[PDB]
Amino acid sequence: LHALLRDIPAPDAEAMARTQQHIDGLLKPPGSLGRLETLAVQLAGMPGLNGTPQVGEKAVLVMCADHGVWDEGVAVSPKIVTAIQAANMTRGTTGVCVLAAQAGAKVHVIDVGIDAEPIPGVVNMRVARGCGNIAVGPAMSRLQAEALLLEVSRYTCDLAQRGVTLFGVGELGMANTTPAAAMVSVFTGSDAKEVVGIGANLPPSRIDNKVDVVRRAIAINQPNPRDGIDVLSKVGGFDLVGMTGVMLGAARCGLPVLLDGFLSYSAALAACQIAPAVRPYLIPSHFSAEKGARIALAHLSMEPYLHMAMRLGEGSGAALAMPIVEAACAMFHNMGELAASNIVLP
Amino acid sequence: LHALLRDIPAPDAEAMARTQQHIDGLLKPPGSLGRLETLAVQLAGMPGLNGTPQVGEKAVLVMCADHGVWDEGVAVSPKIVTAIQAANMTRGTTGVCVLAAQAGAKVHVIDVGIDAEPIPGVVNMRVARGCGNIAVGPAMSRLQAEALLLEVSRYTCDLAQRGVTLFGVGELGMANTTPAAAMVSVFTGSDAKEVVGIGANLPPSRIDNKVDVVRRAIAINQPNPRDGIDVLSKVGGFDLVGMTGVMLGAARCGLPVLLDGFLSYSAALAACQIAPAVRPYLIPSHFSAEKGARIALAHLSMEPYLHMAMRLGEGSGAALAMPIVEAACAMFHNMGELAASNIVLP
Ligand SMILES: Cc1ccc2nc[nH]c2c1
Ligand SMILES: Cc1ccc2nc[nH]c2c1
Repeated sequence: LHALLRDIPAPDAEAMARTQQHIDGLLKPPGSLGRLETLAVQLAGMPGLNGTPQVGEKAVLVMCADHGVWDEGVAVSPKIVTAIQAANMTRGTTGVCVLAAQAGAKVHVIDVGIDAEPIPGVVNMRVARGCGNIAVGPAMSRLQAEALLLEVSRYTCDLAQRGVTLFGVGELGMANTTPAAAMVSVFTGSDAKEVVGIGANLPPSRIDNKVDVVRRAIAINQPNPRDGIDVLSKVGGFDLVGMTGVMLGAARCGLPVLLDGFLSYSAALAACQIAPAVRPYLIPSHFSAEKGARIALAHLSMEPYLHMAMRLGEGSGAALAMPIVEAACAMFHNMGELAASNIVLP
Repeated sequence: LHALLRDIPAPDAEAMARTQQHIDGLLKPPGSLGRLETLAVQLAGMPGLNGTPQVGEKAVLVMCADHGVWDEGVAVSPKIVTAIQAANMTRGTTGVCVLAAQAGAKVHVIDVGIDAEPIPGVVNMRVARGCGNIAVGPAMSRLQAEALLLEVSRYTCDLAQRGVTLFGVGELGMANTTPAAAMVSVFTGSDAKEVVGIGANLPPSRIDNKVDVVRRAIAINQPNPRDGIDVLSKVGGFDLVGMTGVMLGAARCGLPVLLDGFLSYSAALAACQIAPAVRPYLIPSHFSAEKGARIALAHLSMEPYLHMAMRLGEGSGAALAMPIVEAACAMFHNMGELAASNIVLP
């Protein structure tokens, strides 16, 4: 694991200099394509991309798991929805499935801790039948967290071998916005009330209780903010852990990952805390309608491309952003050159 | 023309009610897909769409023309760039071309007033060789404006006959951000300085002069804000006029149009002033990096989906947003249903 972390490659500045120059010569006023240019320069620096902005195959990894905290009444969705939806992920009827297909990406459903029988068709990396209720103790053990990080990481980089060049990350776990909020609060030093949202339509009345849960989780566990794994194991979740795993895996493989929503921002913070080297591989998608979103993105120093007021999860925002990445590539590769048109701009 | 305006159909509320209900039953917490849902409900109400959110063929109309105001030193790009780029539009090497292809849309280059010889391959609807310099008089005559509105309008709805269901609008005209700013200032009642931008990289020193030009244009012409055609003819342009034309055409045809940037917002204001019935057909794309953007969108009451810091024009932002529209459709049509999974949410 430390090995893994050790080997995360830094970006290729040489590739980035060549990209920039090229982009500057395209048929447009310099800098006119704004974020599209920056994006392209960012991809170019990703070692696994071969010195240029490009997109081969695409995949969205969906980490599924249940949470003990569901019993604290923080979620209106019935527990079994995790297991149900997970199965749906197999039939292509879910939102992430629909959007991935539209983007030509492949969805990978991973079971990291669903509280149900195993689902045929689902990748099994099950840690247990739901994680511990963070309200009265840790979600899991440190060893448990590390091992999953390792396993998901590997799975991730291995796909790289089969031609995947772009990952999208997502989750599925009833009541997951709770642990997500606790993480945010902890890494960010933000009070709970400031980052606790409605999740999957929690009624306004029920909020107060959700905030108390978060605070409790924290007081009880005393997670160390300077220790991302510590945080994850204590007030996180199997699914949060898996997401971070993808992030570490793609980074090690030198490839880009598209974040999703608030849950993903949560995992991102943890990943960045664990290995800052991860940062440059990360790519925001949309701006989640979850209350704690601005705080979280600020700490990440990220500005999403899309403003859709989405809050479904599953990696749906991720899938939605993929075309944007392809855009930047197309731009880089297919546009004509100023010089070639005898056009001179000051 | 008044006929045309007369016949713009109102949206279909019955279709919209059925869409909403359907969306509410999909495999997700209600309202979770946010703006994606709203978008879909909006399409459903468009008569030319056949009571459902759908996308057949796609086209981006690019209105090209030169401006007399270029001689006021408001633009660093050489005049001939309009003619050059227009020709490039024919070879598929431009930014809009690259992005449209990525979206599977077809680009239509229309010459409405380029100051050059005719370009083979370019649709000719040339009013003249550049419009009048708004700084010392009107850009054109009212009759000239009306006729073009008519002609572009028709061209537009006619494409509808060949299976086009989604339009994207764009322009090409060196120095066009000037007339665009004047329009904004006029419809919005905003002072010039507040809405005048750097355009295609105008140096910071040169700004002051750009603002004076705008003010002059206004003082001299005295365009009536309550009369969109009046405004267009006076301090607008052939290209601004054409854009508005597309808008009126698609609306009459009962179809959706994706806006582009600041120039497009300009034309939009004019269209809405001319026929409010147009509004509901309009669909924002991105949030232009041009200074006058927020003011303009506020008056339009629109919130772009994309934040890319783009400022190239050509309808590039429009093309970029097309997949989003397809997303909403896919969502509507391909997602599974809650009931079907025996899932009950409060
Ligand atoms: C090169 C160049 C300059 C200005 C432009 N405006 C739209 N496309 C452009 C291309
Ligand atoms: C039905 C349902 C409820 C919660 C969800 N979170 C992600 N997908 C979901 C689907």
